[PDB]
Amino acid sequence: APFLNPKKQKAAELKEKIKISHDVTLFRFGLEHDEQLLGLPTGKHMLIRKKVTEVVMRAYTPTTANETRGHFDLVVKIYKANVHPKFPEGGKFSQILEALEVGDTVEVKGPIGHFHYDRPGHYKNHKLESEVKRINMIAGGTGLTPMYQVMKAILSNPSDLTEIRLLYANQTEADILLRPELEALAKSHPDRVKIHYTVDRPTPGWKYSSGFIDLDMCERALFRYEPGTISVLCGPPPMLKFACHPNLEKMGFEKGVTSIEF
Ligand SMILES: Cc1cc2nc3c(=O)[nH]c(=O)nc-3n(C[C@H](O)[C@H](O)[C@H](O)COP(=O)(O)OP(=O)(O)OC[C@H]3O[C@@H](n4cnc5c(N)ncnc54)[C@H](O)[C@@H]3O)c2cc1C
Repeated sequence: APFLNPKKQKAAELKEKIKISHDVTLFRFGLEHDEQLLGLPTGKHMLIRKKVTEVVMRAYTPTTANETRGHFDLVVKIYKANVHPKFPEGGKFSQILEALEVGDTVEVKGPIGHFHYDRPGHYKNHKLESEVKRINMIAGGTGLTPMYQVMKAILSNPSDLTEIRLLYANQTEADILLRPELEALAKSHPDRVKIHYTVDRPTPGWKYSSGFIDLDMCERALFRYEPGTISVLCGPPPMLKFACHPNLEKMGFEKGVTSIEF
């Protein structure tokens, strides 16, 4: 019996809270028992909530999935107060999570989502089903973890030959999430995945792209459309609508059919 039940809010207890960097924390939440299946299909996420002094809820794709029993890990960017001048109050739920102590609980509802990569080289999107050979992934900031979950499900499977191209955009090089992990995946599956990065404001020793995602960047980093090739996207709404879809549409993709948003 899996932990996730889409009809229920299920309590999960914080087991470990481990700093990845000054503003990125890994939260390790226990399931009902240490051998329990999470029950999160590839392509889906969860809603995590807590009642504080007001019920606050946000979507998260854990960096672990069904392969890890008894717990799930969340990698969370903490949007701290009095750091950014445009956002002096910071992020509501990421600070709630950061303030948690081991032993505190959150409520979890899931699985959530319309896209399901259900078996090697195959997916379901709402009511539509199809074989797939190549997947483009475009992520911005925290939009990375839905991509990371799919990349691991494909690359760690000894019977899946699906190829991947990731294009990951962030404001600064310091904002890139899971960079060592992404680099280690590209290093350990060199003929199956490529990863390309862009930052708004780069430093002199930067070996990748600068500025917003454009047609040239999409053509360098991603596959063009052919039957069997899809593009999946997760990031800030303006980035997707204005920088991604127009350029994928020029590369032969179709919004909602071959270009799918998480
Ligand atoms: C499918 C899915 C999966 C996700 N997975 C993850 C994941 O694994 N990890 C993760 O960290 N997030 C993930 N997110 C994002 C998550 O849902 C939240 O939006 C995020 O945690 C921020 O919420 P918040 O309550 O802290 O910020 P809010 O209070 O909702 O603030 C709104 C926005 O203000 C901006 N902002 C506020 N303060 C600052 C600041 N100090 N500096 C810069 N910008 C600021 C941010 O862009 C923020 O998103 C995912 C989202 C989706 C839809």
